[PDB]
Amino acid sequence: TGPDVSALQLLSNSFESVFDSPDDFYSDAKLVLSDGREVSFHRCVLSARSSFFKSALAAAKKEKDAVKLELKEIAKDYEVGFDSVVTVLAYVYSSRVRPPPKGVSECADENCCHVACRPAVDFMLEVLYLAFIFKIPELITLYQRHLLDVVDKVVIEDTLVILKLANICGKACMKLLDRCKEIIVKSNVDMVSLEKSLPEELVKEIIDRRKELGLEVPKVKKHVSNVHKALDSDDIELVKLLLKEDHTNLDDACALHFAVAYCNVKTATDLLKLDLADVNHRNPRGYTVLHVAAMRKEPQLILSLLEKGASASEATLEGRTALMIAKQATMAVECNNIPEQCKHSLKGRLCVEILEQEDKR
Amino acid sequence: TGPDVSALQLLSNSFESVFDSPDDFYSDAKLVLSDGREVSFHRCVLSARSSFFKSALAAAKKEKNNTAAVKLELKEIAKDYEVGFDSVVTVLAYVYSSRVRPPPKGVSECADENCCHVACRPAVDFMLEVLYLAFIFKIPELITLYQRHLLDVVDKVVIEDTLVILKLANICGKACMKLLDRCKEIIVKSNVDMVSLEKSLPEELVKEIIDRRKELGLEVPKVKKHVSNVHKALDSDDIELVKLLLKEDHTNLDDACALHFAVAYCNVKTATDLLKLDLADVNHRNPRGYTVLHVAAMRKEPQLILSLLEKGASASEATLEGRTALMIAKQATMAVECNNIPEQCKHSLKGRLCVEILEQEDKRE
Ligand SMILES: [Cl-]
Ligand SMILES: [Cl-]
Ligand SMILES: [Cl-]
Ligand SMILES: [Cl-]
Ligand SMILES: [Cl-]
Ligand SMILES: [Zn+2]
Ligand SMILES: [Zn+2]
Repeated sequence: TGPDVSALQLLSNSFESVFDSPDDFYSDAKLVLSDGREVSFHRCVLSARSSFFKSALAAAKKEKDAVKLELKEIAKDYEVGFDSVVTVLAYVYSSRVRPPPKGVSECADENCCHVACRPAVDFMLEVLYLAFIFKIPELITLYQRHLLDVVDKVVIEDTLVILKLANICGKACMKLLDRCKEIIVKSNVDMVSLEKSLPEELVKEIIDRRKELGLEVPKVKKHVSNVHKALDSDDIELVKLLLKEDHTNLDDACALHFAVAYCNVKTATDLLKLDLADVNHRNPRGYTVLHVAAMRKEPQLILSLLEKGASASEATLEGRTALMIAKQATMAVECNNIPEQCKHSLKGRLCVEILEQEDKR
Repeated sequence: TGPDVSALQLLSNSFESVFDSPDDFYSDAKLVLSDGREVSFHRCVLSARSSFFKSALAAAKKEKNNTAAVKLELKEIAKDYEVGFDSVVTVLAYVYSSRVRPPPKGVSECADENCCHVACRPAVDFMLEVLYLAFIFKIPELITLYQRHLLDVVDKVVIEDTLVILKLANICGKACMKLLDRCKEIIVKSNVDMVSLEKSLPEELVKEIIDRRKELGLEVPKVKKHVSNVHKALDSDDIELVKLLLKEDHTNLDDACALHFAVAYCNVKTATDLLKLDLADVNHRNPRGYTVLHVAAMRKEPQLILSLLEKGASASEATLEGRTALMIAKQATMAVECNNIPEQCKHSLKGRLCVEILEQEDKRE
């Protein structure tokens, strides 16, 4: 006849119990991440559920090598976390989508619903990349559906990273890739943002589609490009010599935004120590220098900007202030009950505390 | 809100493909049967699904390391009921994919083309083997499933097979209370001889059945003393003692069903000699309602059938349920034993021989 659900759920529960304690059920392989942590797993289960692991295990058994697999070697184009791998392996074992622990897929804004904020998008990106590398089509489709449902609410700067990973996944994520391309074309993303966030192929494709649809594709000023290249090389004296000609201004070139977004901390610091640019100036996307400083999560940049008269009460076109951006850019792990817990870099927490201080000031 | 059926079905399909090709997915253990065949299985799957396998593998890993070096002897951990290979395959398929797999036709099927193979002996034997495997492996879902399978059928099974079903139900402990109680009720309701109970069931089971038969008002006749002497002389294979007991004129082989006893439970040569004495009616019917030819067909020994026919055995007689000796020999033998493929794991061919002898005798009406 058809399917018997009771036996299927019993099988799923037994295999999930196997995954929960793999050492009590004769685990014979280990998957080591790029950080240093490792997860124990069994060769048969993952050789059956995924073709990638079957091929990798058949290749590893040919050298007569307890088998360890470096995740940083097989999947090389995206640094995946630990909880994403745990979720993917839980689905591999029990056919059940295990939810992530609180904090990983959640930001530091208690007002944020954690649906479209950056930590959740990053977790979904990691899980989708893992499902693509492991060649699990159901997980691929499910998480592509998730990102397609949420992408209309995520900010454009994160949609750029979503488009990047969608192109990384090739033809397996056609829907998400085309949707992100359409969203980026319809929006007013700077050419510098596209150049520094996307490979040359994507930039050329988006520019061709923008010029084909008759959209606004303005060229870059040559002298402004010279100032940008001078800033990218950390040559402040070159910026001084370029400004001596008075052909360009740091406000019309958004040199502060560029230095805060992409350049080094010391380069932006030395550029600010000259005082030849409006600190509260905006950009074609509507962000001020403090907003980009919040997006970068560098405490010294925010501090030096506040010591220069940066107004922190100004909002973006979407209604987000610098504190909101800083909270929604950091995950909740870095701001909760003060345990050790990997720690990562407490730079985002420092930025959040700086901006919360400036709030009540 | 609800279980995901597609993901669970894909999981079951993947693990069924694992079971169908264990060596392709790094099998690390081998279950060897009593005959000598091997089934390659993985330790993790059976340690998860079966608590028995987990407890056994935790102790087996104490001693033991090269290439697929873990072996489990089924003849030792079972050691209470000889289990075939197809039933083990079915149980392992349910362990891996959580779905029941029907055995190849012939294991649970008899050689009678008119039989529906619902209650014949091969089907009952396969059900009992799978039930015993589920009991030993500690799987309650399979236990209940096959208990219900046997319970729905037991009312249409011949009582002599109900004896074996009750034996297994007693073996399987309290995990088959319904089956055991129903089988005990069926046995005490019928008029099964005390000798058959003694030779087919343990002492405590026979004592319980006799106690309930006595307390329920049903008659339990006293075992005739001299008949017991004849039965004991036949069981020890002393035809001279049987001759001495018959020389006292106090006994009669027909009144004791000595031919039935010798054909059912004694050796071939003892029954042959007792038949050569020519001191008993060959077509005599026992209290159960069977003739000596029916008992010979149940025993599946061709020499006894030939010696019976050469002595005057009528093959056209039927039992209480309407079965002739040919139909009994058909429904008692597996269908694979009479197939057009003798190299399919050779088995005793005495059943096919008896069936064909009775078919040839039936052709000369
Ligand atoms: Cl809250
Ligand atoms: Cl809000
Ligand atoms: Cl929200
Ligand atoms: Cl962001
Ligand atoms: Cl059997
Ligand atoms: Zn959030
Ligand atoms: Zn049958």
